[PDB]
Amino acid sequence: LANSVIDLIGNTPLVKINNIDTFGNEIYVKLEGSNPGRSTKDRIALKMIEEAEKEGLIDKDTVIIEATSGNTGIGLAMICAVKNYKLKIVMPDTMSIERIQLMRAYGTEVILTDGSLGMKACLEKLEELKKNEKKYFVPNQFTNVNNPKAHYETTAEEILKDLNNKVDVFICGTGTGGSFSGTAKKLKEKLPNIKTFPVEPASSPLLSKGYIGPHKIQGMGMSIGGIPAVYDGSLADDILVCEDDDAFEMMRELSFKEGILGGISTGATFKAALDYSKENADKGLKIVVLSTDSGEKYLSN
Amino acid sequence: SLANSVIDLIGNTPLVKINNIDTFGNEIYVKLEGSNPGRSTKDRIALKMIEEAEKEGLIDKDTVIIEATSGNTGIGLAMICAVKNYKLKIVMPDTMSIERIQLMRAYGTEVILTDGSLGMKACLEKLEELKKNEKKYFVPNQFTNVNNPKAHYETTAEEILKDLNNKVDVFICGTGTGGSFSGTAKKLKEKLPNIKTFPVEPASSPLLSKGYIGPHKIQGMGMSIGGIPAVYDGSLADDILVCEDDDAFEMMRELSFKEGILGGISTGATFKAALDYSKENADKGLKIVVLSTDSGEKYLSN
Ligand SMILES: Cc1ncc(COP(=O)(O)O)c(CN[C@@H](CSC[C@H](N)C(=O)O)C(=O)O)c1O
Ligand SMILES: *N[C@@H](CSC[C@H](N)C(=O)O)C(=O)O
Ligand SMILES: [Ca+2]
Ligand SMILES: [Ca+2]
Ligand SMILES: [Ca+2]
Ligand SMILES: [Ca+2]
Ligand SMILES: [Ca+2]
Ligand SMILES: [Ca+2]
Ligand SMILES: [Ca+2]
Ligand SMILES: [Ca+2]
Ligand SMILES: [Ca+2]
Ligand SMILES: [Ca+2]
Ligand SMILES: [Ca+2]
Ligand SMILES: [Ca+2]
Repeated sequence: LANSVIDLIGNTPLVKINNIDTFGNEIYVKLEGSNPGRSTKDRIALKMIEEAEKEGLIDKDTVIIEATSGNTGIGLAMICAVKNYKLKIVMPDTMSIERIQLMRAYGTEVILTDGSLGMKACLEKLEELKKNEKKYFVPNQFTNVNNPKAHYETTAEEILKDLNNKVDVFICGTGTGGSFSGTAKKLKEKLPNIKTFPVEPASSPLLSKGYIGPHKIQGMGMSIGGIPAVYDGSLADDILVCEDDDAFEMMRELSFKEGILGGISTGATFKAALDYSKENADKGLKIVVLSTDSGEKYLSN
Repeated sequence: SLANSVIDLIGNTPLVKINNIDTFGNEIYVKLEGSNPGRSTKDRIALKMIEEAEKEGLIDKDTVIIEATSGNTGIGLAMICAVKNYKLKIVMPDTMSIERIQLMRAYGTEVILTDGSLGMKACLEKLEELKKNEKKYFVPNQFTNVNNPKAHYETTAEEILKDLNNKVDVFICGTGTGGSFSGTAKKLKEKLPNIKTFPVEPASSPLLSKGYIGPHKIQGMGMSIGGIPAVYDGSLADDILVCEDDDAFEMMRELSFKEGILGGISTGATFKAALDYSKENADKGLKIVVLSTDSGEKYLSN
């Protein structure tokens, strides 16, 4: 028995790739779309809220407010439904309408900004929204240690346990950098020889080239006006990238060939991993790819 | 949770207690079949129908799988056929949530549509035409295949028994084929002879309770093949429960608002029928299990 959907967060499956040629290495996909809120962000939503509760920062009528590209808003929305907290989310208009559908299904209010101004514009609008709230809590996934700490405590430990401490490579898409950084931190503490790589959009190559641009790999990319504090670049063994169309194409390869329905970033992260496997062919590596969310919310895309 | 393929994620779904919505002094647990990798309970029947036909020698590498579905059986078949590399053709009514066609095509399915006004009967009739154009095929036929109710008899029911440590007073399940109701209820009544088991049908298509059909919006539920499906076993029904379209939508919304459970329209219908039952039997401490057939994401566009 689960006492609520909160008890279903985490413990997500790790699935082997069987039909796609992975070049003499084994690739496993950790399916964070299996979380009740359908993304890895259920983990950080829960930890940011639960630690804030313990620190006395959240009363029953505290309005939670967060800037998000969608999934952190959804995770927060589901958790706030269970906890009976009021949530307001600021997000860009460029993101999939299904993200909005999902947040509103849980009773969350959504405020929209111009997506051509990036997540920076979301954060600016959030400052305006604070002025009208008597009592609020901003989790701030861009700075909150409990974003990467969630992954350090659960996501990484699950990877280690399911693969019996035999993991050679971990590859993960980045937006805040929290899932990459928290998970890689724990993996590296337990497995000193593991290689860990972040992925970013080829069209928004901030970490690899020093500049941003518009891209279509929803959830990935860094658009707050700098590298987020929760991204730990020292963990990156190299920066991997993926083009927009290649990410969409790989999303369909995974669903057609493996029955894995992941999001656009899953396509991006998996393409990057498969390219890595190919460059490192026939080594017998155990490679883990984080799939951040499920593909159902991208059918309109 | 290391899996060899997504097929290994089918089943072992969670039972969640209802905490925030008033349940009138009985305990209601929802079995979340939306946790399946294909997002519905139909993954269980897709797997068993395919695996049994494989063992029978009815599916070779080049056998085309052909099925009539309202969506979820097609999605479950599509996901499994993607892993197994079988060619799948699905016939569905054009009146269902348009996420269904997209989901199915994402897995490689060929989707053929029939006039929704004609119901599933039109889908089944269209299969006759598809069969003439194929050298090798297998039709799972969820409406007649005993491996539909047997999948639930074998897995769904056992998980309910295990998770509640054989303490189950009432089981309430929505119907379309009637397979999830009938297979689960059969097992439960074998192990617990005092358990009450109830199917739910749409109030505006009350075939079982009033002997006629009509239009309804509770996608996946209702019986529109031109009679009661062979896999429905009405001898298991302690009563027939119903739900109106508006109440099903209202309760779908209340579940997501108050419990963070995003179930489909039929989950709203089944849960509403369960709440009505629990109110009629208020404060008896009954342990009531409601099967949530699918998750709600595919309905949120309308
Ligand atoms: C979302 C949803 N809820 C309930 C059901 C009913 O489950 P059982 O079939 O009774 O185990 C379904 C099943 N959907 C089937 C079609 S059932 C027949 C049609 N409703 C009809 O004759 O009109 C499917 O996915 O094909 C379901 O999907
Ligand atoms: N996936 C996150 C957002 S990460 C940062 C964003 N991609 C950016 O452009 O800065 C979420 O909010 O769900
Ligand atoms: Ca306080
Ligand atoms: Ca609310
Ligand atoms: Ca160490
Ligand atoms: Ca190193
Ligand atoms: Ca390209
Ligand atoms: Ca199994
Ligand atoms: Ca009471
Ligand atoms: Ca045999
Ligand atoms: Ca195929
Ligand atoms: Ca095909
Ligand atoms: Ca009514
Ligand atoms: Ca809608």
